[PDB]
Amino acid sequence: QISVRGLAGVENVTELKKNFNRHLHFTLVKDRNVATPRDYYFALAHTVRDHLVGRWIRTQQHYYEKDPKRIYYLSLEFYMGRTLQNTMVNLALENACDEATYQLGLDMEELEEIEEDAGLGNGGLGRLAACFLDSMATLGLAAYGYGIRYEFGIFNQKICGGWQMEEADDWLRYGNPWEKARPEFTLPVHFYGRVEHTSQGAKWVDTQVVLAMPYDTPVPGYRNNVVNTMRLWSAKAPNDFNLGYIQAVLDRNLAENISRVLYPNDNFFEGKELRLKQEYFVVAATLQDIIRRFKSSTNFDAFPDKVAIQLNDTHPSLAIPELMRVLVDLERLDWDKAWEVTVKTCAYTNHTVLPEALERWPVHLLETLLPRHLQIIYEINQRFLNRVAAAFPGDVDRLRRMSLVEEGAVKRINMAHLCIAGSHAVNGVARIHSEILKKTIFKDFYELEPHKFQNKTNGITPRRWLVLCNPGLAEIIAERIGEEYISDLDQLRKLLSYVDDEAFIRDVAKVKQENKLKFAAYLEREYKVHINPNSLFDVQVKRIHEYKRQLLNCLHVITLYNRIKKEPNKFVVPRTVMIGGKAAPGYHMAKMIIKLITAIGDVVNHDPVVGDRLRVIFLENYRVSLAEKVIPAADLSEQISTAGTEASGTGNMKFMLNGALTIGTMDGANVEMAEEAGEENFFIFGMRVEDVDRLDQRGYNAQEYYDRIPELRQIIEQLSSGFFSPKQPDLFKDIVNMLMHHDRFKVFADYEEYVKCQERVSALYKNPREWTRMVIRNIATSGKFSSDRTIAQYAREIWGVEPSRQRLPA
Amino acid sequence: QISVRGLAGVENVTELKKNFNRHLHFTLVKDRNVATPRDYYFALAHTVRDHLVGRWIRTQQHYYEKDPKRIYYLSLEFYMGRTLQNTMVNLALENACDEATYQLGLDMEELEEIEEDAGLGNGGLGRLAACFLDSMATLGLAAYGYGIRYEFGIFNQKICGGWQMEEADDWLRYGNPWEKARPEFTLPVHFYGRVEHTSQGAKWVDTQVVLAMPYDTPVPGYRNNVVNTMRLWSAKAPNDFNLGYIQAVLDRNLAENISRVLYPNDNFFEGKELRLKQEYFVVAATLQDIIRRFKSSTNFDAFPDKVAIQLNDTHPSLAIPELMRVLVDLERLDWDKAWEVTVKTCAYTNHTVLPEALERWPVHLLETLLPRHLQIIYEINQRFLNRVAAAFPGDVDRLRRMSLVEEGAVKRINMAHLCIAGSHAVNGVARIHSEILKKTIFKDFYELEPHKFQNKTNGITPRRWLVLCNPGLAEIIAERIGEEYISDLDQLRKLLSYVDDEAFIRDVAKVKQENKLKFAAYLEREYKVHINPNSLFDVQVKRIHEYKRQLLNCLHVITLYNRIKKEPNKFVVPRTVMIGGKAAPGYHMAKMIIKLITAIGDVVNHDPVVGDRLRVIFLENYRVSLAEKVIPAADLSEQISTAGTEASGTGNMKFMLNGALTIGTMDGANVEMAEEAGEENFFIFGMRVEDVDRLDQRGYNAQEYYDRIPELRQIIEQLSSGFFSPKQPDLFKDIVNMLMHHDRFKVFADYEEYVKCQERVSALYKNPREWTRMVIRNIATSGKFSSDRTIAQYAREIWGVEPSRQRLPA
Ligand SMILES: OC[C@H]1O[C@@H](NC(=S)N/N=C/c2ccc(Cl)cc2)[C@H](O)[C@@H](O)[C@@H]1O
Ligand SMILES: OC[C@H]1O[C@@H](NC(=S)N/N=C/c2ccc(Cl)cc2)[C@H](O)[C@@H](O)[C@@H]1O
Ligand SMILES: OC[C@H]1O[C@@H](NC(=S)N/N=C/c2ccc(Cl)cc2)[C@H](O)[C@@H](O)[C@@H]1O
Ligand SMILES: OC[C@H]1O[C@@H](NC(=S)N/N=C/c2ccc(Cl)cc2)[C@H](O)[C@@H](O)[C@@H]1O
Repeated sequence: QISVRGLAGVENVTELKKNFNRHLHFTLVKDRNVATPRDYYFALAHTVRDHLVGRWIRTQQHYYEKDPKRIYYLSLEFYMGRTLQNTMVNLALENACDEATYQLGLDMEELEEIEEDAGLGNGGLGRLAACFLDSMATLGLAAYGYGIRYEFGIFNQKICGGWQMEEADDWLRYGNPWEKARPEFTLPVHFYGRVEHTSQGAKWVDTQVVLAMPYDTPVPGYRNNVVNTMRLWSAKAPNDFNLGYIQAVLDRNLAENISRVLYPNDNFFEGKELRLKQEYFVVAATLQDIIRRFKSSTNFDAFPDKVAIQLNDTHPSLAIPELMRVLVDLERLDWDKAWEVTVKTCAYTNHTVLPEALERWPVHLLETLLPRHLQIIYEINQRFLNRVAAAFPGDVDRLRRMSLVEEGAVKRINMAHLCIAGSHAVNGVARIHSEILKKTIFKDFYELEPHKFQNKTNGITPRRWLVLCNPGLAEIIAERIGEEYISDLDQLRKLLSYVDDEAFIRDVAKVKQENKLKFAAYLEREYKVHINPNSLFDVQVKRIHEYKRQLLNCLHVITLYNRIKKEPNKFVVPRTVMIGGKAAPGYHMAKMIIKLITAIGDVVNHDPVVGDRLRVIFLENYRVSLAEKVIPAADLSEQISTAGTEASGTGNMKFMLNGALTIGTMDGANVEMAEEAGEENFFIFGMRVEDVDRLDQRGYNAQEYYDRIPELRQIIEQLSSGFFSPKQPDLFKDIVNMLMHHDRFKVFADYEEYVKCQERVSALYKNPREWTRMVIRNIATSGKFSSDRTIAQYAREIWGVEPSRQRLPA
Repeated sequence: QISVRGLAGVENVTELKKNFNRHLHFTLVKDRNVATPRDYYFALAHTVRDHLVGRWIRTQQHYYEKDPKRIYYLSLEFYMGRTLQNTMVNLALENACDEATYQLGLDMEELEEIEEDAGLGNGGLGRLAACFLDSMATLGLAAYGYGIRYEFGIFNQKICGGWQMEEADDWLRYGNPWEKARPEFTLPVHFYGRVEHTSQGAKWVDTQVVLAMPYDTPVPGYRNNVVNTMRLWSAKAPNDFNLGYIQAVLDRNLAENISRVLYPNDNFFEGKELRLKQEYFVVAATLQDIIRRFKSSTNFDAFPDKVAIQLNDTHPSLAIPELMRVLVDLERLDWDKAWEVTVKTCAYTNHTVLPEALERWPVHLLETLLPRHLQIIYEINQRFLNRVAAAFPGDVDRLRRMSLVEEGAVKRINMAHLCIAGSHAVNGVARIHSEILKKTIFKDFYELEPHKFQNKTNGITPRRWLVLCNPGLAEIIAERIGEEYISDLDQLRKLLSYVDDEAFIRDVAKVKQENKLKFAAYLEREYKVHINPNSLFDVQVKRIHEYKRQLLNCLHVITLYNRIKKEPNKFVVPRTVMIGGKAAPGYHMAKMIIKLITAIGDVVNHDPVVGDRLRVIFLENYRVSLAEKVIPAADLSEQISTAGTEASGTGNMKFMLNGALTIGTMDGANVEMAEEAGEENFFIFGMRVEDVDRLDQRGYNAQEYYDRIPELRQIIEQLSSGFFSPKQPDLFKDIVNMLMHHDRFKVFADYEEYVKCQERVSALYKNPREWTRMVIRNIATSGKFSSDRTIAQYAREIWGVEPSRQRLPA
């Protein structure tokens, strides 16, 4: 149908059809008489995956032959989503498969909905890893993603009586066609035990052993015939484990629990032993794999020339002492040489400045679980602090501030300090975030080693986040400027010369309308909820956190409702306000926020005076597959975190690429987005980081705002009195109390400017032509936020490798 | 190479080769450069399994169209062994695959050794189910095997310091190419809860739900294009199970533990809750499947016309009250009609008379786990006992003897009594066993309902147990009488006319010699143990039990050793005595017996005076795959259970078919074997059942034998004094004490006759021509012991269906 989806040749369509029938028969053991839609999906998945194998084998053979420097991206999260469409897009098979299935009497889009998301992540950090893998393959880098194959990913969110309920994400139930188990590359991982000191160095003994079994998943580059590997480890008990008899076999579950479930607590670091085990498990297994591949090329001087390890946050920080352990204890290198190798090999990416999210592991945990690693960490600390003492003589408080060991009630290890000490590069994920790192939380480290600190502004892959999810927009762009922009997003700048083009303006607006209609239909079919597709689609989708200020959005919604109720016969621009996202199961306040949103909806959506002028919908089970649907349908992107709290954001970039305007604070990547598009083409409001700091010095008093803003007072009165919860009058007392007395994120302080700015949004939306022209200016300047740019910067500035857009032979 | 292994056509060999390469590439994601022998096995397995799919789909479609009476064989055990060679044999693909792999530069026999046994059984009962499935497919019956997919089968046995060690049989580690998961046919199974009585009958409520997910495995008939299904259930937690958050997900293991491991305790009934859960799980899931298939044909009068359920022992006895529950509570049939249907549907096979093996479930267990079933069982009992009271008025002790409920310290349900009451047919597994059932343990039931009691003498499949494991013997037989005997084993009688044939005598003896050399080589390669291939191969392989009297064999071995030591320069027929088998992990005495055997070996095998005249080897990890190796190599089969204790035996039949002579008691099927071959061609010894009974009435005094047999006294003195355990003098005190004071199985009573009979064996072996002639007479009369005969008898006499040797179209 559309050009960017590839050719549907006679030979290819015929071959796809026969291989589809072959798989249905030989692979699924079905015939068309009893086959379900799910059987058809799997037949298609097997048909498509066949096209990956040759490229996958020869890419990996190519790396073995050419022996380039290898990039190892270590993460506890890879938020991949669905794989079928992405594979088709990257192999130019989409139209061919669409045709082939059509001729078989099947709707491919229907088959695509059957695939489970690989939800092996929580939000931004996990999704970033996924975009990064796509870009590394597209840029021809010898890159490997290493993580854990969780049996259960991020929970499925159900909403019951307005409350979030969690259920297990049993994503492997029907089997995963995109993985290949590699039980032959199974590796032992050690836990517990004790350290023996001998004549010939330290020895870690009496350990318990858990096996790490790898599963390989392909990562196809965009039409370059490159297929990289994401290798995920699964925990397996050894066969003599616990070996009355029956119990010993049943107890195998204990060892295998390591890879059972993804921790969903993105709000609050929990020092849970199982989480620590997960972190070491991925690190220990991965490093053996790295070293094996390096030896299959004695001399570890060349190790940093052939290996880069990127630590995605501090979660895999144990790579640093583990590498030291292997180099010193097993390979018998001297400390100083091992340390030089380690530092040159490792680099660390920070993803937050919120103190409660920082990993600070109790010493007693590390003492029991990883006794040798604790000793190594102590030695790292001593030698590091001796360097600090020499650079800043007599500065005793600096020494305690910079220590990897935190003294207190329980002694803790600061994993962020460990990462900085043992990495040659430390980066933040947006310019303002990287600056905040140097100025505040890691200031001491920056002063000691300024050369270590870099910025790498986040990006998103334009394959998933434009071509895949918004083919209509991709096509109207390709009609004017060609297809090259898909792997060179800066080319979107050429669209600036079409800002006055009447045909293009009409097409951009039409694509959005089509997307909105498609999404309005989805909501009715799958959730039986009805919306007005002519209203402004006002969306805030992201994990529920106080810092992200879904509550500020709630306050605006209630403001609009109250203004309508006051002047019912006055015209207002119709809005559909959509808020979605999961709360960490133990995050009470975030769970209360979800309940608030639904409670507002219950009042607003059933008020006859309101009509279809205002609708508030909670988007259930927000996940990658839902993002791919809602983002193309959005008109307004809510990016309203308190300045200095959102390290980057990536959702923001997805909305910008897909033709929504942004209302946001000058926080994270919003700053750079406004800079690229021009501040005139952005709806900026609220305190800057400097204003937040000023307010903190003075002391934040929420009562002041309550006293001076009558509309805000009304809302707080309504919440308190039980207007939004008639049968449980005091339901939202926790929310009110927090807002009034202990709001870390200054919701009230940005309220007036927010509401004012929202009025300017409604004003522009009344003028469809000018709304769309500003949209074109956003899309046209979204190029910088391609993860291809981000990865090219990591490659050149951190990893010391050059990207390549060159095809491998097919 | 050999004719019975099929044609190796040019077209087939070429096609097998290309499909092998296709699977290696697309399925295994490897190329020849990095492929391991295991990769090659899997490529071959996938290549062969492709040939099953068409036949499998059309067999099952055929049953749906023709709607024959369906046979459901319910067992907690299916001891399948390896599947690759069996599939090739039944599809006539063996020579073609041999050629195809040869041309690829691979040894197929080497690839075959890589396959794990499906060890989903303990011994005879489990293996019988497997032979039965093969015969039902070969005889064209619409048959389904239903059981549990254990994650861990029978433990792998390691011998360490002479002691049995158990390790987990992780048979699914590399994946199972012979199964197809069917998550679409997943069914709920209920546990716990309580019974509510309403106006409209009883209701079972507040249950916990465990999901049953089926996995289908093909059962190919012998060259008839029939492929039946063995459906095995796996336990899955529902997604809202236990749904702080992390624990709830981890607790899913509790529900899924149901299908985790096979109970190995074949010696002693353990009333463990997990085992009860397993038994109900298979029954509940299976019956829903049966009823679904029956409805997809309101009127349950026709149920017994379209359904037969065979209960393999009492393990699935809960099928009786479960069927009643469904018919009465869910379908709303009256009790009397439901009961008529149930009785006509169910049949029960008994496999033992040993009281400690009989399932007697504590009422308190059933009360908690299955409250509705207990109520149904009580009602069954009341109505049954009313029938007994009417037939035998005033006989009050009969009433308590026949009750399904046993009174005592803890009230128990006798599952065997439940099975007899609710089945239209009850059978033993050999003529003497079935007679013992009518005369002793079920005498009361026989008097009430004599028509219910039948015999179905056990059999073995001549496909696995001749063609597959002994191709050399199969071929020399086919050379004279054709190939028809393979599915009509009675044709082996034609070999009687070759008993004086000099060419045939020479060939039979040559095949045995070749088998012995092959096995002597296997022992050196895989276990580094050396044997004399010219010695008599004296083998006893079977689970270790006191009733099977491995101890009596031990006494003979020591007798031979002592006789050699007394007269060293006297000629004795050389023997390699091989004993193998697993002991249930909690069976102390059986574990002591294994240690005794190894301890004897340690003394005998290192005595220079003995030389190579006597060797004692413990065969480690006896299992189906090992049986296939050792049985063709055997000269003498030890079948020496105390008369009246071995219900049938099937190992005995395997040895008879493969050219070994039998030394045995008149127990189980040995009686019928001797009857078929002629007592002159069998080495029969020891007490008959009647002699055992006489001895019991008098009182068994082992001291009498010790006092009157000097050679026996010497052995007991040696055991006591520490001759076989120099550093632990009292090691075997338990064994001696048992033999002397509490031997239920009268080892001493058969000692003299046993030793005497063994002398006659050695005498015959000195005359190779006469040894072989007697062998021919055994093989020639082994026809009755084909499971084809057994299954045809079940079909006609119990199930009411006619077998068919007719091909389905290819
Ligand atoms: O889904 C059922 C099972 O499939 C298996 N896959 C096998 S046998 N081949 N895959 C080949 C392959 C080819 C191409 C690609 Cl792009 C990925 C895998 C998986 O190893 C196993 O984990 C899974 O449960
Ligand atoms: O850089 C990518 C994105 O990273 C995010 N960080 C996230 S998702 N941390 N999760 C941490 C976490 C901690 C513990 C657990 Cl158990 C789970 C998740 C930033 O908030 C966002 O601004 C940025 O764009
Ligand atoms: O081995 C990896 C996985 O394979 C899967 N098999 C699939 S996708 N097709 N099988 C088709 C098939 C065809 C013929 C026959 Cl005779 C048996 C199965 C199994 O369902 C799964 O349990 C297992 O782990
Ligand atoms: O008829 C086939 C064979 O059946 C055998 N019975 C067996 S293996 N019972 N296992 C029982 C059992 C009980 C509990 C558990 Cl957890 C495991 C096994 C007979 O002993 C044998 O004579 C006969 O030939």
